[PDB]
Amino acid sequence: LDLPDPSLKNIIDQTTLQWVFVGGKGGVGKTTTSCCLGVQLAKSRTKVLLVSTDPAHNLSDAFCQKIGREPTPIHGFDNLCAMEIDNDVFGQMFNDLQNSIPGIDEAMSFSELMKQVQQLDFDVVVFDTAPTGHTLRLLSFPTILEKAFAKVWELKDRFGGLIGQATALMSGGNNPAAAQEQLLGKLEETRAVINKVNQAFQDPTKTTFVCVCIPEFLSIYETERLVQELSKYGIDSHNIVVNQVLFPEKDAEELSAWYEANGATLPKEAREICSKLLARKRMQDKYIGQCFDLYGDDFHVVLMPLLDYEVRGVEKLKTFSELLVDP
Amino acid sequence: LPDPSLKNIIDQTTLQWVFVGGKGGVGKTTTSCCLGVQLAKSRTKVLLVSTDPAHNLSDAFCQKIGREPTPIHGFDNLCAMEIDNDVFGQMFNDLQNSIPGIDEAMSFSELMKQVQQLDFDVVVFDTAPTGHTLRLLSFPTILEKAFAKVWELKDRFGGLIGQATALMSGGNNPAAAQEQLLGKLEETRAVINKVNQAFQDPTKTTFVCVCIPEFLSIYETERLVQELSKYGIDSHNIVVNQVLFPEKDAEELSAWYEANGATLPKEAREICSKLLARKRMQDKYIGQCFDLYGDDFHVVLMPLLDYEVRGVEKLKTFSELLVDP
Ligand SMILES: Nc1ncnc2c1ncn2[C@@H]1O[C@H](COP(=O)(O)OP(=O)(O)O)[C@@H](O)[C@H]1O
Ligand SMILES: Nc1ncnc2c1ncn2[C@@H]1O[C@H](COP(=O)(O)OP(=O)(O)O)[C@@H](O)[C@H]1O
Ligand SMILES: [Mg+2]
Ligand SMILES: [Mg+2]
Repeated sequence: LDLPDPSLKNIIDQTTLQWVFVGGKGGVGKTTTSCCLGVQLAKSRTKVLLVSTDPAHNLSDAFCQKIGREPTPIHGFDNLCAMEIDNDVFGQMFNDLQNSIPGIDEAMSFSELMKQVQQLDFDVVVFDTAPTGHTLRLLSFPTILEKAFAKVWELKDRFGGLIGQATALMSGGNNPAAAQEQLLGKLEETRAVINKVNQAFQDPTKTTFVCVCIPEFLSIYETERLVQELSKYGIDSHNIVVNQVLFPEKDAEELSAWYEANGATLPKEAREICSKLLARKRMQDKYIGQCFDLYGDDFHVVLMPLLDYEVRGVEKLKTFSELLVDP
Repeated sequence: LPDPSLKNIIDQTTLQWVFVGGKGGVGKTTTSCCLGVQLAKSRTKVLLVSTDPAHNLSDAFCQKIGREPTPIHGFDNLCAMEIDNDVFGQMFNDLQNSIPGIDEAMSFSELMKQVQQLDFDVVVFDTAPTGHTLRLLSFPTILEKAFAKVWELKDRFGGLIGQATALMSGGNNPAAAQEQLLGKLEETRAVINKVNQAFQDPTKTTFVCVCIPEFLSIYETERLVQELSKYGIDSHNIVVNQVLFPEKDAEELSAWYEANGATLPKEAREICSKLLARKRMQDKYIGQCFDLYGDDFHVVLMPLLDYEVRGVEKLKTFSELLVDP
C-alpha cells in the first residue's frame, strides 16, 4: 500500500505550525505524546512551550521535574519550557450567570490562558489537553458565550423595571444598570479573545490536532467523537497515534502459526501466557484494522509499542519521541 | 390586602410540598423550620428536607440531624433530614460532560423517590440559594436534552458500537451499555415527570420566597418568582426577614433625631444615626416589595432580632410571629 507515513514527522516538517493540540481519552498517552512532540520540536524551532490543562500534574511526573504555573525550562534543553495549569451588584449578576450558563467560567479561564500564552511569545505550543469529554466542551465555547449573552439580554428585558428603580437608590459602585453593562463588556472581552483564537485554530497552517488512542473500543470511540467534533468546528486533524500496541512488529498470523505448531512443547505456564498474549494480539489487530478503516486514507496512523516501564524521564521521552517521528 | 402571615399555608390542608427559597443568609432555614413546627400542629406527620449544601439544619435545631428522617427533640410528628474498561461508566461520564446538570437531576430524582416513599403528609424543602433552585426548576429540560444527546450519539456511532459489540463477547456489550444508559435516563425522567406534575398543581405545591429589605435579595426574589411563574409553579407568600423594627416607620424617628440629635451623648447619637439610616434604606426596599407583590402575595414582615434563631424555643416564638402576627 501507499499511505501517509506512519509517524508524526509531518508535524515537525510543517514549520509554520503555532498550536499543536494532543487529545484522547484518559490513560492513552496524551501527556507522553505531548512531551515527545515538544522534545522533537525543540530541535528545529527557536522556542517551544508545553501547556498542560489536564487537571492533575502529570507533566512534572513525565519530565521527572517540578513544573510551575509559568514557563519552566526543562533540564537538558535550552529552548523547551513547560507549564502546568489547574452589596456588589456586578458580583451577584456574574454569580447568577455562572449558575445559569454552565461552562462560562471555563470559557473565561481559557480566554485568560490564551491571552497569557499569546503574550509569552513562543514559536510553537503543544497542548496536553484534558480527556476527550472536557475538550469537546472547550470546542463548544462559542455556543456557551452566545447563550450567556442571550441570558444577560433576557435578564435586562425581564427586570429592567426593578433595575432602573434601584439605580436611583444605591450610589457609588453599585448601579445595577452599570453592573449589567459591565457584565456584557466582560462577556464581550471573552468572546473577542476566543474569536481571534478560533480564527487561528481553523487555519491548518497554524493549528492541528493529534488524536491518541489504544487498540480498544472505548479509546477508538472517543477518538471518533473527537475527530468528528473537530471536523464540525473546522479544526484540522491528520494524525492518529495508536499507543501501547503489543509488539507492533510481528504479525498475528506468524505467531498463531508458531503457537499452533509448538504450543504443546512448552510448559503449561508458558503455554498459557503465550495463548493469552496471542488472544490480546488478535483483539488489538481487530481494533487497529478498525482504525485503518476510519482513518489512514486521510490520517497518519502511528503505531507505538507497549513498554514494560513508564515513559518518565528525559532519556526515555527522547527514545519514545524518536519512535514517534521515524519508526 | 392578603393577611401578612403564612397562615394560608396552614389553612390549605391539601399542600403536599412547601418549598422555601431565597438568597443566602436571608432566613430560608429559619422559615423552613418554623413552617415545619407550625404544620406539625395541624398535620399528622411533617418532614423537613434540606437540600442546602451546608448542614444548617443541625445548627438551626441545635441537634445533629441525620441523613434520613430524624425526629426532633420535643416533637412527636416532626422529622428532619439533611442531604449530601467500563463502557457504561464511560458513556455516563461523556453524558455528564456533554449535558452539565444531569447528575444533579438524577440526585434530585432519587431524593424525590425516597421522600415520596417515606409517606408524609407534608414536606418542607429548605432549598439551596436561588441560583441552584432555578436549575432545579430546569431539570426536566436537562433530562430531555440528555435523552436527545444519547440518541444522537446512538445514531452517529451505531456502526462503531455494533462492530465492537460483535468483537467483545459476553458482557461489556457497548450497545447494551447504551440501552442501559437510556433506561437509566427513562427511570429518572419518569420520577421527575411525576414530581413536576405535582409541582404544577397549586393544590399540592407552593413556594415561599424569603428576602430581606435589600436590593440584591429583592432582585433574586423577583428572579425566582418569575421563574416559578414560567414553570407553572405557584407562589403567593413573600417573607421579608430581618426587618428593623417593622412596627414603626422611619418618619417618626427621623423627626425625633433631627430635632434632638445634638442633645445625645456621642455613643447614643452615633448608634441612633446608624439605626435611622438603615431604617430609611430598609423602608425604601420594603416599599419596593409592596410595589412588586402585595396585590397577589401574602407579605410577612419579620423583625430583626439580636440573637440567632437557633434552638427549639427560638423557632417556636419565630413561628408564632410567622403564622399569626
Ligand atoms: N507506549 C507505552 N508503553 C507503556 N507505557 C506507556 C506508553 N505510553 C505511556 N505509557 C505510560 O502510561 C501512563 C499513562 O500515560 P499518559 O501519557 O499519562 O496518558 P494520558 O496523558 O493520556 O492520561 C504513563 O505513566 C506512561 O508512562
Ligand atoms: N429575624 C431574624 N433576626 C435575627 N437573626 C436571624 C433572623 N432570621 C434568621 N436569623 C439568623 O440568620 C442566620 C441565617 O439564617 P438562615 O435561616 O440560615 O438563612 P438561609 O438558610 O437563607 O441562609 C441564622 O443563623 C439565623 O439564626
Ligand atoms: Mg494528560
Ligand atoms: Mg441555610
